[PDB]
Amino acid sequence: MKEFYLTVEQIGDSIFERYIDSNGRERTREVEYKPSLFAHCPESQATKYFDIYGKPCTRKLFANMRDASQWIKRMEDIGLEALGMDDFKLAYLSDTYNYEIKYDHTKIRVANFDIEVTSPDGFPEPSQAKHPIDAITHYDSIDDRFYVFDLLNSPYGNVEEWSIEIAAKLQEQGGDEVPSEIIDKIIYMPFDNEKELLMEYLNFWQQKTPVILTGWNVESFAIPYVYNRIKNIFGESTAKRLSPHRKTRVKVIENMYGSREIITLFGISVLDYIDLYKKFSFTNQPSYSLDYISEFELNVGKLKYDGPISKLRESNHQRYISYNIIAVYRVLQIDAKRQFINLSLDMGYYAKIQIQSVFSPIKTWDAIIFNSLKEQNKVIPQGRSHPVQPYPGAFVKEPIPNRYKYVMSFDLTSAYPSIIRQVNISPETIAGTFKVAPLHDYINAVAERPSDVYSCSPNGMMYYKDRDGVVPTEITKVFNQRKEHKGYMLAAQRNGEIIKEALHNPNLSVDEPLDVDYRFDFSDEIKEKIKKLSAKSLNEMLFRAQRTEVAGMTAQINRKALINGLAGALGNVWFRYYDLRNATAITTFGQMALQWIERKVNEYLNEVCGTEGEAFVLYGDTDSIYVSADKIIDKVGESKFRDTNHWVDFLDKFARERMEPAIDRGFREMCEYMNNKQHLMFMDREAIAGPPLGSKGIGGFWTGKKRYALNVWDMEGTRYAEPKLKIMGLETQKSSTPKAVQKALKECIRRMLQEGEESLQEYFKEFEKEFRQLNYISIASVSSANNIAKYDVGGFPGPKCPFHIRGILTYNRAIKGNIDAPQVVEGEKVYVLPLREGNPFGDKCIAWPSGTEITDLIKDDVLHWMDYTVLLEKTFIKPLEGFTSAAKLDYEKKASLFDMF
DNA sequence: AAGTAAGCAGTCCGCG
DNA sequence: GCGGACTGCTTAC
Ligand SMILES: Nc1nc2c(ncn2[C@H]2C[C@H](O)[C@@H](COP(=O)(O)OP(=O)(O)OP(=O)(O)O)O2)c(=O)[nH]1
Ligand SMILES: [Ca+2]
Ligand SMILES: [Ca+2]
Ligand SMILES: [Ca+2]
Ligand SMILES: [Ca+2]
Ligand SMILES: [Ca+2]
Repeated sequence: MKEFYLTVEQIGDSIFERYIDSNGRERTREVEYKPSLFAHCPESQATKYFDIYGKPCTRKLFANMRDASQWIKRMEDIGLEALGMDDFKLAYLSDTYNYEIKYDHTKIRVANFDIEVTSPDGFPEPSQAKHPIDAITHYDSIDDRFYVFDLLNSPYGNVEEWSIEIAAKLQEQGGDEVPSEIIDKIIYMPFDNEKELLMEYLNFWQQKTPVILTGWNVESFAIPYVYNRIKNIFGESTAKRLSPHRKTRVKVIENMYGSREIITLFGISVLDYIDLYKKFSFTNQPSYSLDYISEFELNVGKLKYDGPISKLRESNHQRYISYNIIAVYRVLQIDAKRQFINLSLDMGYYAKIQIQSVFSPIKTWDAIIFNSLKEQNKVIPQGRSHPVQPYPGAFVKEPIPNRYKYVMSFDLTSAYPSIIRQVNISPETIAGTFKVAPLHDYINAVAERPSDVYSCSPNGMMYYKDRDGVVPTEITKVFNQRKEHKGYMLAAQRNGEIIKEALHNPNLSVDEPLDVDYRFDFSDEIKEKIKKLSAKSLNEMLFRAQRTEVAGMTAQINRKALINGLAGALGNVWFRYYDLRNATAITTFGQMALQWIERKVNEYLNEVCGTEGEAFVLYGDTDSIYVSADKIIDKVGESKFRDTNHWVDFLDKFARERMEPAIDRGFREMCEYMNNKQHLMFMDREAIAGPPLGSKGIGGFWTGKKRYALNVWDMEGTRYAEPKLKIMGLETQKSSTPKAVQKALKECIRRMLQEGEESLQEYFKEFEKEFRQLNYISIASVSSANNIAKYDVGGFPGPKCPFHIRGILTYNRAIKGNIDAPQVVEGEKVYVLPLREGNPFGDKCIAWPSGTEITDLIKDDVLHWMDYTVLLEKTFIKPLEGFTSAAKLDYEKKASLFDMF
């Protein structure tokens, strides 16, 4: 097999590499890598190396990496560009793997671990590590085993061994319900003392040294805790055995609020699953406890135990250990679904970076572009410092607030990356500038044509047309991968809808789910067998389809994020190819494109309706348009349609056969106007939206920019079994809005769009009457809590103190004295509730850590003093008033003449 | 980490 | 009470 790296490090003048050799074995080597860098040289000097602008360079081979780094410094002293890849490990990887890496994940040791630390005096700080580690569960992907290290004797209590027999039993048998499918995979090791446990853990670690190291909060908790505990007991040399090269750095993570310590383990790639989830999931959660996320992702119930965690080991060691094991398994289950480790490996190996570098789009693109240029013997420019400067972004149309009955939406496929490719925007393709007219003059095609030679953006920039830049070349490659996975995702989605339909008529039989590939549209034969399946088999198939869709979603949306990150990186001062001329060329072209096409669509539709000056485009944001289809439906007449699906078909056909070709003609003209390299503006239909045929539903409404709701029947070619709401920006979509309130607001919107005013009024009346019964957590607001200290003045709110910060201070006074009450963590999220006048907490609100029940000593008082009136007005009535006034609808029945009977 | 546009909650204080 | 200037937070792209 082809060799591939596992990890790479620079340690002084050596590269330390762990890799998989041609026989599939893991090896480690130390290489005295001699790096090269480059200087510009005279034209007369024959060379094969040129910079991205075609200027000749001479290669400088250094005796070692320190000599190279020192040369960079002196070149700065002289004031001359030191060219080439200054991150020597990236150059090493490029030299050593000069081919597209094919990796075999089965050979990569992925370790998932979690530790337990009993602490009677509050949160056990990892920098101090003053308490024994009393449990470690460490799952190894190569062994497929959960290794459990269990401390039986501690100053905080001596306990009996954990029983695998009890662990397996149902909770109704007094057991722990450790999943039957992992029971046989547990290797249990009890220990008489902590020193023995830790020495054995280190020997185990030496034998089975993680390449990828993950778990939940491992970077901020488990890793530094383990490192520091071993350090305290045994000394530094022993703690450094966590690194395969015995090298560690105590690194600081800091922005503007504070600072925390992480331990860099050289020769390991730490991918903390909480950080993976935050970067790759495209959710924003009210809480990031593993309990919370596991429930959301897997629909598993929280791990329930009596009493505080600080007393769980002594009261119920059995459950304490079982929950440690289950916690490790839950992360594996989340990854089986989301496939973020697979994603990281794919992207890391593609770019030829340390795998942990996938968290940095800048590093990722730097490596991609370097490898691409190196292929042509081209030499990358030196990174420079730039002052941060603001620059313009997208255009967003101001909508008229209203209901909108029939709506069709369109938007550009991968807008910013397509603009880069179309215009040929790249550091080395800049050809010059032209005299810019106001943007509206381009939008209306009255400005002079910018260039008869070069490809232009309306910001004044011109680009070469003879050859693609490296940015367009490399962005195209990742775009094509994105396109492939999105195809699989959408096929799985369509397949899901087929199954949902068949579930209306399940057969009474005993049968099996079909063995199919959900990434491909079901054939006619498959569809026929589906119509004969039992509900049990159909539900299992639906589960499998939806898992396939999620896998496709992960693969596609993160590749989209990477390519959109390249467009953004051009406006990031840390990027090697930072250039506000290019960043603004993209965004300004985007503004033109949207407004140009708005004009064209209006012109087209006014022509097919025989009107003049009518605005068919009601809204647009960045690269999208929303077209009112009322007049199209009305031209045939509502009564001519058999059912909802009939007019949906008709609008789909109209969009595809009339609108899209007209859109395409408009964009081809724009391409010629800007003299662009290649027409790549592909604005395809997104949504077909409207009320159910014959109903009083309003179909949709806008309240303002980035705030709307549509009742959708078809989304990018997926025809839903049941209509689905597309809601953007409204409170139903915000993590800050109480859970029960999102739900209730969503139902109000459903009723408005699908059923109408009377239905809305009926629901509102019920919600208002019943809502006081809702669980306090379900009606609490949520906020991030930054800068708690700044606004704290002797335990009381300082000037300008934000409402949620006020609530935290209230909480802090109420739990003062307690070492054991949960502390609010700076930068984490809190639940927030308003408090009625004259409450014993002495302020108008209280906040506590999100994802948790408020501590028992104050819980009863919070419940008693919760201000339900304020909560309802602020989170429910105020937003609902906004939705209904925009939609010209009343949520409460107004008096009428009929009342007099 | 370090793409911009833009919405709403809340504080502070003016607005005769 | 609403509105602007402002901070804070959170979305839509
Ligand atoms: N830097 C950055 N830019 C973004 C992000 N989301 C959207 N944009 C910019 C770049 C996009 O091309 C543009 C249009 O946004 P869309 O959400 O419609 O995405 P795009 O058109 O790229 O992909 P699509 O094919 O519509 O799924 O807005 C983001 O998360 N980061
Ligand atoms: Ca735990
Ligand atoms: Ca788009
Ligand atoms: Ca599309
Ligand atoms: Ca059937
Ligand atoms: Ca869009």
